[PDB]
Amino acid sequence: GWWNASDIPAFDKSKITRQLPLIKVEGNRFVDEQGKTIVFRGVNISDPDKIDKDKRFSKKHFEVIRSWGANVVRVPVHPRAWKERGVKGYLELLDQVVAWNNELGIYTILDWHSIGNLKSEMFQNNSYHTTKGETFDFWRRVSERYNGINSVAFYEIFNEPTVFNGRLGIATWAEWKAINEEAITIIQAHNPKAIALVAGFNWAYDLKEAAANPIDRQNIAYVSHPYPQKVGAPYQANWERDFGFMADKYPVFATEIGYQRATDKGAHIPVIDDGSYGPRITDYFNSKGISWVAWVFDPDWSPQLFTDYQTYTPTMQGEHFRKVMLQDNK
Repeated sequence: GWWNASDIPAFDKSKITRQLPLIKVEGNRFVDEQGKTIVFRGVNISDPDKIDKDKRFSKKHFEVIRSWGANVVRVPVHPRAWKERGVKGYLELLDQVVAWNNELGIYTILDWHSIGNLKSEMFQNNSYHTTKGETFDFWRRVSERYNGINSVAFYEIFNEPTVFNGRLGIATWAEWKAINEEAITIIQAHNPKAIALVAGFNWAYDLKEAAANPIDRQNIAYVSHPYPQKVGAPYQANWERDFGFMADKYPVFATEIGYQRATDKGAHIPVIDDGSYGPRITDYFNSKGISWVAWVFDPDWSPQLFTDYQTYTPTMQGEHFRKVMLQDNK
């Protein structure tokens, strides 16, 4: 696969005609280069490999995102699509997403979208399977190719670390910290402005162990994926204990949030909720200045933000997150 690729052309610079403001981390916030705080609220697209097989891979899908008010889009690269298109075929799609977002004024998070315990090579299922060699190779190639484009601002090293109570083996936070430090050294040696987003365990929900022993690099932020059934009621005090307290010292990006009713298409734990989670969590994130990205701007993967590609009509969570982005993004 990745170890057999070559003759990969460089990013075509004529696809881009403007530079967005450079974002950096200062203490617990993201800031632009006048020092103004920016909070990002946007959406995950489905994998570009899926949008292309649906024949919807065109700038007009991303213009609909811009009309919902998003100021960031997260792109979940699944290791299985990266192997099946191959490095050169997948970078053809990824370079077009980066150029479309850039021309629309929207920042990109590149997400290596695997779930499980990368150190022992045990994953939630065979679709997320990858290795440390392939993961570091992916980060080396994208940090080198998008270096210099300020709109590719965030590199989310590995979507959802989890050992599932031991079913996926053993990984301490100390060992996971050393792997993310090495991934961050690779990215910052190619792209000195990159901000890396690092996650903890329990499917990227917990930041308590990270706070006790933080990553030893600069320009980084921490992730949480506080879906509605990760914890029960008093929700805000449980969220604050598990990850929101970290937002007093480092920026926290909740790179997946989302919810739908028990009877909705593909509904599964932990995304099931009656509807009060949406206002409760975006108010909680406004109280703490936490950035977030809703999952997922697709009509098939669950929970859906819209019902079909003919109309892009928002679902129940889609209507709430779109209203909050149009109102609160600055």
